[PDB]
Amino acid sequence: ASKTAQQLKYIKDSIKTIPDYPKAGILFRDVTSLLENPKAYSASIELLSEHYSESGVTKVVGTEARGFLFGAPVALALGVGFVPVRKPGKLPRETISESYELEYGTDTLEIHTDSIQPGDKVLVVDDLLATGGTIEATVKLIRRLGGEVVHAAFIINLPELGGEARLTQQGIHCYSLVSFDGH
Amino acid sequence: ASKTAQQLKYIKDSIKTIPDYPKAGILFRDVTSLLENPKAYSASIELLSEHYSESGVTKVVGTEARGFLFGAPVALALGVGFVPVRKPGKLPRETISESYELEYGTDTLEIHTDSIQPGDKVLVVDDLLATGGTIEATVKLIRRLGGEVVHAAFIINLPELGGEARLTQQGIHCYSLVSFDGH
Ligand SMILES: Nc1ncnc2[nH]cnc12
Ligand SMILES: Nc1ncnc2[nH]cnc12
Ligand SMILES: [Cl-]
Ligand SMILES: [Cl-]
Ligand code: NA
Ligand code: NA
Repeated sequence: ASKTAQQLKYIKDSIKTIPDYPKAGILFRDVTSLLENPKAYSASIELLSEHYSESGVTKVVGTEARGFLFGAPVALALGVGFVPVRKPGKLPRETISESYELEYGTDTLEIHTDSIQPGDKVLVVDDLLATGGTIEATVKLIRRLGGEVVHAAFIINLPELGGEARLTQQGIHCYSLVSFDGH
Repeated sequence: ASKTAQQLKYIKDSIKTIPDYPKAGILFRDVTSLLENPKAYSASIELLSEHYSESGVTKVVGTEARGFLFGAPVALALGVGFVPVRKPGKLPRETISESYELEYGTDTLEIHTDSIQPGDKVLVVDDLLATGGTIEATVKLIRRLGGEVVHAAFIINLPELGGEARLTQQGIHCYSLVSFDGH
């Protein structure tokens, strides 16, 4: 139908699936094929930017590193500043930190304290919503700095992994371009 | 005067300097302040993409992570695929690897074998040119797969660290928007 419905279809199709990776039974959805498809990649940025055009967002936050690939072009499209959330020890200015759980341990994300401030309306962008661990931690970073965050946006959602449910149940309206079944 | 010369000034002024980081005597050029200035960030992409508009580039490569922030918007501008180079174990499809020296040991970078083919013309994009080590590695990955690479682009050049000369001997023409003295 619309330019949006054709684009959403082309996007989903451009994302290749890798069977039995990283373990038997998992159908991996590989966003790197979308990155090397210029029509799919430009489309994705376009749709994300358009969806938030009237939202009054003042900053975009993306986590290292695939969050950078989608968050930063949306920031550039919206004409707002981009704020990276990073693995620990990479950011040079004063930071705060939050932990999150991995399958096999815990790790931390940091943000520059000078980069968010009261007033800010912040969109979080990432590639893929799975368990939502890193977004939960990002949300905390932002709120400690007085930022408002009620939107997170993704290229791919895996609803069966529960990220959406748990972010929703925490004030965050998730928007995702495409969604897949499975873990 | 030209749109170009005024933007360069602006971009150079948007980049914060942090004294004695990461240790005494170093003046750190923090590109994160440029990411959060939408005029500067947008101008930086515009200048990089305009410079290669007639280069016939078919692929843009950027190394994780700060790399992504400049290569991927350049890829999007040029309408060509973005190919990431990553630390080991992140990329899901078949890869090759190149090891390079750090101050306190060695690390490696990987690329998807499927993402570069003989006859591709590859532009490498990074934030800051210091010693040139990761770029030389990145170049070797691209050339092992048949790719042509004769251009590398940067926001910041630190000429005192020898990166540009090193790359010039590897047959790479370096373009950098701004330059800073110091190590
Ligand atoms: N199926 C899947 N594809 C890509 N990333 C994932 N992370 C968790 N499950 C995944
Ligand atoms: N002065 C400096 N600023 C930023 N990155 C660097 N890498 C090496 N020297 C640097
Ligand atoms: Cl990542
Ligand atoms: Cl980095
Ligand atoms: Na602040
Ligand atoms: Na190949």
